[PDB]
Amino acid sequence: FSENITGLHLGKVALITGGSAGIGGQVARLLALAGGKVMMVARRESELAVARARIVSELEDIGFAGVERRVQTLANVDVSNFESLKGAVDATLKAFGRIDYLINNAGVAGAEDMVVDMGVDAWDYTLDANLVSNYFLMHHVAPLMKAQGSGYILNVSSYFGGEKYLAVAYPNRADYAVSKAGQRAMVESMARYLGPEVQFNAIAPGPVDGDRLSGTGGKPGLFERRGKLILENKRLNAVHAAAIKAIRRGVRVEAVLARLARNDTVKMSHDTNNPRELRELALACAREGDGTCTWDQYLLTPQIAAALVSRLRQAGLFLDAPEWSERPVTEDGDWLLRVPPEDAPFLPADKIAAEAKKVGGGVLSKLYLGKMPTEHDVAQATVFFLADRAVSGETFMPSGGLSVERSTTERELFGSPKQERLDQMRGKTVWIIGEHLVDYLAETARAFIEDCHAANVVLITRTAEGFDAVEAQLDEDVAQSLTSLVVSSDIEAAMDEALSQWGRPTTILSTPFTALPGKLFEAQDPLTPDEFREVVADNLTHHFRVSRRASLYDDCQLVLTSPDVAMGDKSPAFALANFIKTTLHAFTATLAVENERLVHDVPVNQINLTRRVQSEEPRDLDEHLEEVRRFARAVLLVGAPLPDAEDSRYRARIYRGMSMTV
Amino acid sequence: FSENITGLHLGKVALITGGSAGIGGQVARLLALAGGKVMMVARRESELAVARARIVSELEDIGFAGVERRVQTLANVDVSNFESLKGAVDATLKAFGRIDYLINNAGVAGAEDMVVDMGVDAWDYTLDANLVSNYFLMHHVAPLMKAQGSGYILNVSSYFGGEKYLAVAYPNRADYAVSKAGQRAMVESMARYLGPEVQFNAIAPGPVDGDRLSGTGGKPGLFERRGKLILENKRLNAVHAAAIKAIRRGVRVEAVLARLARNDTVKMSHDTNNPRELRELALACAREGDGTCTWDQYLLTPQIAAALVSRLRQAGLFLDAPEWSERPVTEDGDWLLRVPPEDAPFLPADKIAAEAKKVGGGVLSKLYLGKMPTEHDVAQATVFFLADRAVSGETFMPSGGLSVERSTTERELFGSPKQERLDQMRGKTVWIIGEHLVDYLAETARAFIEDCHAANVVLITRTAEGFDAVEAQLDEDVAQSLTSLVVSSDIEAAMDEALSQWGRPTTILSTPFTALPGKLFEAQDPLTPDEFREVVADNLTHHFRVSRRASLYDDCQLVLTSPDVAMGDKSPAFALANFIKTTLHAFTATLAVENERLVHDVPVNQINLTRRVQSEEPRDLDEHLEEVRRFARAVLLVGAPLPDAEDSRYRARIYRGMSMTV
Repeated sequence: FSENITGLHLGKVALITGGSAGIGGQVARLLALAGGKVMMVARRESELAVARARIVSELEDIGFAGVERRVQTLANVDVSNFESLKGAVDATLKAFGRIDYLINNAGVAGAEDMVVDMGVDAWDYTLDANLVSNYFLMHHVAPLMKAQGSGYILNVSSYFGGEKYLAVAYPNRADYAVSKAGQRAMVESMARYLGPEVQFNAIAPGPVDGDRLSGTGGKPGLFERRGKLILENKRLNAVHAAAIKAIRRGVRVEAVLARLARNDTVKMSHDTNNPRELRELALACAREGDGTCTWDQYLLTPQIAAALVSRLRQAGLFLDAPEWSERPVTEDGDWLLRVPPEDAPFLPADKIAAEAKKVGGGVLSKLYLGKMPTEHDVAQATVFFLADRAVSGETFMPSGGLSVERSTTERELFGSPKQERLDQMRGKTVWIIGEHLVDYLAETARAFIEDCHAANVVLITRTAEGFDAVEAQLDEDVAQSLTSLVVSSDIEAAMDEALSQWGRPTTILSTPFTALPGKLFEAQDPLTPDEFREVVADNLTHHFRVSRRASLYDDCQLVLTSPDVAMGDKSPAFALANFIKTTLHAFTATLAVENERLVHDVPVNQINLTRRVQSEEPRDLDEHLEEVRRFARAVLLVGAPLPDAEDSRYRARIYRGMSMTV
Repeated sequence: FSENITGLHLGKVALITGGSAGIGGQVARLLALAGGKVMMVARRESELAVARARIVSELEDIGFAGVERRVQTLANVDVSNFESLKGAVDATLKAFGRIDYLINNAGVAGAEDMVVDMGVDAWDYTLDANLVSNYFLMHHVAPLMKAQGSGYILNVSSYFGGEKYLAVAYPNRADYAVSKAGQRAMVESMARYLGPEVQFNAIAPGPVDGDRLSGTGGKPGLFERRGKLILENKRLNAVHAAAIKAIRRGVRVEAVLARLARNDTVKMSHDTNNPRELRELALACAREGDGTCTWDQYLLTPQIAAALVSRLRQAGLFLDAPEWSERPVTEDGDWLLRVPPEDAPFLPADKIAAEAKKVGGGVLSKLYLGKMPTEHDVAQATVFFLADRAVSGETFMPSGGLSVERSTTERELFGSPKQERLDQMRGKTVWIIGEHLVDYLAETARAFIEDCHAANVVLITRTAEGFDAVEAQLDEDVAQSLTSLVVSSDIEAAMDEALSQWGRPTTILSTPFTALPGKLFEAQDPLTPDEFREVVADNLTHHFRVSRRASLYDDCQLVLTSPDVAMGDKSPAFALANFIKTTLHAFTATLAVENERLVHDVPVNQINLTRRVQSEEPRDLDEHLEEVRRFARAVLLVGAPLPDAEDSRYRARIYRGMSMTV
């Protein structure tokens, strides 16, 4: 095979990110074997040098001439840094005088935390490395490709990013799932604008057989890694659930934490002045041991203990707690009166191996072709797809026929719920977060106050002016139930301040503060990579930042809103809104599954303000007012306290993680 | 080096149907150049010999040895002759000892008629040639491939068969669209059962640049072909619309036909004897001429006049017409008093050219890559895709980035219409067609009689026993409003009989008479091609046969039902149900568009009795009863008179061509 494809890519120049190892290294190798000139770029100098040297050795043996000039490298390329990526484009052009193929392969695993535990810096890094980087390179290379009359851009996405019209939950990996869904969503929404010259496609492999998956050197394989995190998250969730259940029954949070601080299951199981929830928790923990590990004798490690107090803090459960209300966040790891010894594992390796075999079997059982593709299999597929000249705007699936069955699909709304369900809102508080979507914010505030008899709508805005514009659209009597909170630092601070001032919300509606830009690849005024990074911040990170607090609130429903497009607009804003709708659905689907595992059980649903077909967008005032009314009906449908999940397995499922277009 | 890509297919054996010309011929050529062995099969020896000789010549040139034995042919192989397809499998095994790739390429354009004008024989010819032929070959080759441990089946579908979760209307081509959608739906629902050994994928090109599209000899190009059919259908629809509107005002059908038979635009324009609808039609036709063509002087050719009277007959409009009732169907083309002269064209060559430019321009404007792909471009893409080993269950799109925007996605139902809209059913007649789905037919009859106050539900069944079973589930008071009609010849005659006896229906619900088989590729007891053909007859043709009459009924709503799967079943019935759901959605989408062009304006919607995810199927009695009640609410949602397009453009679109799963 490897010596008999010299004709497939002869003279084509490729820039490949993450080109030192895995799929990227194999794609670099096979493009070179196929006659291509390759600039391989990566962070690690040594891996990259060894990889390129093996490729050049093979090119000699199949009798290419001039083999050193055919495969070039650039190390210390950090895809989270714009200046570093620009160096990769400059190096490709200096070496080869053009770029034919851009292969957006570099990727990080990301935070590997539940949304409620995930830092904003970790989230931002994942989105910067995995998604914004791809747009940065597209911005710089697409004009070069258009000017020469041809090019190909390929995004290396993941099965876990979902597929067109079908989102997929990836619990513990929301940052990763969003970044991968985004790489595909770019292909779906932007390929129109890269044509006619540039083909723009994705690949979406699932798990891939090689050193990284198997584990090499000292390193756990990926299923063993996932399994160990599953158990850590299970212990955190269990300790947290017991603490919350005790606090709901009216045990003081300081009493719960003083009792957890003793960190001794034996003593907690039977000591009668531990609340029932902590006794039940300690008994259950005491049955999970193997005779070597310590998690059967200690409830918590410092790391799980720190994550626990962060969850209690962010739910506002320390507001009235004298000590905990002012303790420095820096000390969240230091409050246990005893810690597991460092000479023994916390977790049992048998339970880790069983979690890993369940992950592994769960994938293997879903493959039509019965075995996971290798890195070489996926790279081979990639190099074959790169030779086609008729495909654009598609995602290829070199996964082994990976088939995860789910019904998390974009729905157009036409329907409603009972007046008895809406009447449960009477006297309650709701939060609406927004700025520019004044008609939608106003009609929703009106529906909650006038139709559902909510006592208080807290309108959280970027500016006083944004508040005034919505208030001006309400009747004076309805406006007396609207409260203003203007963001002064960040949205999480504003949500903490709303919770502190006016209490626990029943419904949180999250809308973007800013309208989408009306540009993308236009030579006169293109969307710059900094402006695209802002689009991601305003339309994806914003909802993550609201979600990570809202998911900690008992009896609250969370509603996320994707962007609108101004009536009569004919710009790429419509493409950008569909890009966000797809990418946010990965978030909504994943968070709906994580939240069902948390004691707070917060439902999350998405409402879309842009339709899939631009000609079906509202085209006159009657249609605009119809959509504004439909939007508020959709918010009530997923925002009002939900009917019984025990009622119906089918209906239970429809109200978690839906994406509904109005 | 330049053109060596043997590593791709060296030694791989392909059987290609329609392998002498177009894409098929270019796939044969490019597989051979990539080191593959090919059996090219087609009807004409002369064409096969030219194609084979050209390939063998190019192989000699680029330096292959033993080239004669690498490219073989078999003539008289026609996808409408299944015995000849089996011979092509035998020939491939005799020549090469094995088969690696089956390329299901051959196909026909089909009837090129609106559903209301299409014969059952023409429909069956298309589905047998384009879809059942592919299953026939899969049935024979899959066991060979499974036994050798590897293989690839590739169905050559069409963009106009749709894509996963998104149906596309293809008006005047419903037979073709269904066949192409079926090729894809087999890939989506059956790849699981061809794995792990066999990869099963499709390609879905749109229009392809070559001799067939351009046209050769004096043979019109495809766009010119389509343009002339558009004019002939426009004339038939306009004459039909005027006749129906005159009949709705109370002009006797006899009188309308006697005026049309004069077939003189200038006379019909001005004469006061003629109803206003015929005057307006005559005036409009008179303004359409070019000074050469005759369609401005004559309303009708014999062919269009035959199609017109067939539409009136099938609507029951001759029931009280003494002459026309009894006229033999043989004489439908003989009733005009004057016919256009043979020496001059009926249609204007210039308006055909304009419709052809409009069709062509429409396609071109939707191509991301700006240029229609050539046969060579599509064949090259196919040969690259066939080298991949990690993809199964997917449709590749080597179309030039063809993107037809539509919102025809499968939707899971949750919502309701106002009681006021259900109340318009009071006193009306509903037809329910079915046999095996007793619980669903019973709840639906009860919902129409008890909840909507329908006067009469005509239950059209295969047997008296099937009627008795539904009647047994109803309260005696409800059953008083249920009428039996047992099919004695065909469903179209049962519909004519029900219309004649009990009058025009407001709602027609079409359910299949037979349950799906519980088998597919199992070595012990596979689904035979003949049994697969009966699945197609029972679950696709059955609905076509109902639809071709229902679509001619004023103020009637049509509802098509896709198959259920018995609770607790674990067979391939579930795969067959999802295959039908996808394939019937192509019919539902296309018929919804055609029917809006007809004067009768009959809405059509689809309801699915099987979910996409097998774990989400009803598991117990409570879930079964919940689904039965939800099915009847879905039938009412799309079966009761819809609210005006004028009331809401968005709502009007939802309620036409939908696929709703309960």
